[PDB]
Formats: sequence, C-alpha cells, structure tokens
Amino acid sequence: SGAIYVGNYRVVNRHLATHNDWANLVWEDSSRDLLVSSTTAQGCDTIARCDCQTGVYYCSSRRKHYPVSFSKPSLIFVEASEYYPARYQSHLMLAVGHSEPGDCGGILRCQHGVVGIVSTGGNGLVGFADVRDLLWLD
Ligand SMILES: CCS(=O)(=O)N1CCC(C(=O)O)CC1
Ligand SMILES: CCS(=O)(=O)N1CCC(C(=O)O)CC1
Ligand SMILES: [Zn+2]
Repeated sequence: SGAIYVGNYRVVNRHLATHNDWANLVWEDSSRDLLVSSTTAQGCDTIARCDCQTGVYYCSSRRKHYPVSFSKPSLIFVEASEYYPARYQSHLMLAVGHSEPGDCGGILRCQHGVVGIVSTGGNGLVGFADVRDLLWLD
C-alpha cells in the first residue's frame, strides 16, 4: 500500500483506491493503474521533473529501500499474479528487484523527487507507474 501527497493531491494505485478517493476523483487512468484524488490538507512530496533511469524504491515486503536501474515509461504486458490477471499497462517502468502482492504504492524516487509508485511484481522484476509526465500535479 502507499500514496504520493503533493499539493492537494493524493496519488494511489487505481486498484487500491478507496471510496473516498473515488468520491474526490481528480483523474484516473485504468491503462496506467493511477488515480489522483483531492485532499483538504497540503502534501509535502515533490514530483521529479527529469528523465533519471536510476533511483531508490521502498519494498514493504523486505522493509528495505533498494537502488535500481529502470526502463523509460512504456507500454508493457503485465504477467498474471496469484491475485490479479495479466494485462497491458502504459507509462510503466521495469527494474530487476523484489515486488510481491502488498508492495504496490512503494515510492520510487531520485534527487529531483518522486518518480513513480510500485504497480507490478513477479519474476524478479518490479514495475513502477511513472507520474513525472503529470505536470499538473506540482
Ligand atoms: C505482484 C504482482 S500482483 O499483480 O499480484 N500485485 C502487485 C501488488 C498489488 C498491490 O499490492 O496492491 C497487487 C498484487
Ligand atoms: C537517487 C536515490 S534518492 O532519490 O533516494 N537520493 C539520491 C539522490 C540525491 C543525492 O544523493 O544528491 C538525494 C536523493
Ligand atoms: Zn531525477
């Protein structure tokens, strides 16, 4: 689980959004696994405006931060897991790293701030939903 809090926006995995997230929907994209909802309280997170392909992500299933190399955002076919079926996902970044069910909403970040959140795992890979193209967030 986990979210980004920037200005008056909460960014979450679409498949983990709550009834409140949908009651305060700003934007959602089923192809990206993203949803943004409005918050009343100001968030502290800064979104990276960069094309970094290295950073650190938080892995709650190991309670560790891992440094990773990741691919640039692209359309990727996502393998079926124990709990979710297989599907295509846009704006997805892969790295070699640990991600299992529960790890979603872990934040990937670089010097310039938040790059994305964990969205996929399996097969010794972690997939991250990029948020850097969403300039309206900052
Ligand atoms: C590990 C691949 S997955 O498709 O099973 N999946 C990713 C993490 C998600 C979450 O923690 O919400 C749900 C589970
Ligand atoms: C790249 C991983 S990071 O985002 O956790 N971190 C390292 C880059 C910054 C620096 O070392 O100048 C500080 C922030
Ligand atoms: Zn960066």
